[PDB]
Amino acid sequence: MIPFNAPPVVGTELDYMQSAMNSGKLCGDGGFTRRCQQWMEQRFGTAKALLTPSCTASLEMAALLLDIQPGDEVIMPSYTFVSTANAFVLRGAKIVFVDIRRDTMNIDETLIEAAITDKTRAIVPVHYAGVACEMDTIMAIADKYNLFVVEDAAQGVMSTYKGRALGTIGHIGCFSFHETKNYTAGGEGGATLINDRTLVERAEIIREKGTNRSQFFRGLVDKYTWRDIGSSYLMSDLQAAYLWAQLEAAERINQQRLALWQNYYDALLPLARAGRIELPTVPADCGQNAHMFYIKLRDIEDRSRLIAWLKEAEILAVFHYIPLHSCPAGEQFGEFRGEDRYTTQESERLVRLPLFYNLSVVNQRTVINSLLSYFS
Ligand SMILES: [Cl-]
Ligand SMILES: [Cl-]
Ligand SMILES: [Cl-]
Repeated sequence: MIPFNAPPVVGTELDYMQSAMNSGKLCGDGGFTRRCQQWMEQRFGTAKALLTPSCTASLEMAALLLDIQPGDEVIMPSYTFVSTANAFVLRGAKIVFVDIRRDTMNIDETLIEAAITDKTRAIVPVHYAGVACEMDTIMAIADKYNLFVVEDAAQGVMSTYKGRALGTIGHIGCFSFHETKNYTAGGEGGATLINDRTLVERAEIIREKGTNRSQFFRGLVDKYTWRDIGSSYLMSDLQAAYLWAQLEAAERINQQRLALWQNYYDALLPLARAGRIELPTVPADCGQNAHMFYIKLRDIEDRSRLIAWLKEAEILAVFHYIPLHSCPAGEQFGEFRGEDRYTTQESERLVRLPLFYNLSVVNQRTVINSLLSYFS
């Protein structure tokens, strides 16, 4: 049985976790947390990297960091994971959905400005499949209207846009280390990346349960106190040690996934040039991370038939997002501005193929040959 995903395994995780257990300090903000956060700061360039329990928690932390208030409007795609919306609705935001581009399934940057109102406070681009949104256009829009930009870079660890690491471009960026993403912190995890230097101090306060604890450890105050509403956005140092093993192998993993990605593209390009399917687009300025390999079929019937075909060959391929805006909570918490030209239509024909670090070359060729048989 060929699964859709298997978590990355590097072969050093156990050793690093054992080392963490030898230190006797497994709670958050430990030695391996510092190592991972320093690595992201050094290699990606953010002002502060902060490990969290999940990308969901990182997104919630960003909404709280931005002091989102009831009635504030947050612009985001409808074609994204539910947590992108929840994080802001939890702070009372109304969600303003904007259609996606057909070529990359990312929010259409040429549609964001038309959705801005005097209540708009932030824009949340989602880098679908590790392919960056058109960030220069989005930052220019946000600066013209004095909006925060929050990157949902859950799928974009090691991705770049014009040489810049995804997650370091907006004011705040969020990573996911769930076992289905490129790197995993032992099953679950996330990171908030603070790129606006004026937000670092507040980020440290809300992450530390609303206290100026980090400021006390720095020696700037005699004692710390409860000074704001906060939460606990901490990863265990056990999970940070698992993550470190993976981050130490960051390029190894990235290069393996990219090579696998390119075998899919080579094999399926003829079916695309014949117009039977559509393959992913990777715009010139975008350095992808092979988070997924998706294809688009004619419609949901074509998609369903291919998935059930692959299932009968014991290959697990899956579709992705259902548009948030036409879900019951989406109609309650948000509105879709402008026409839904591509969000529903394109979501209904997209299928994702098995892709993961340890996917064998033999299993991959089995997937390819089953696909070719279906279209033959
Ligand atoms: Cl601003
Ligand atoms: Cl097509
Ligand atoms: Cl085969």
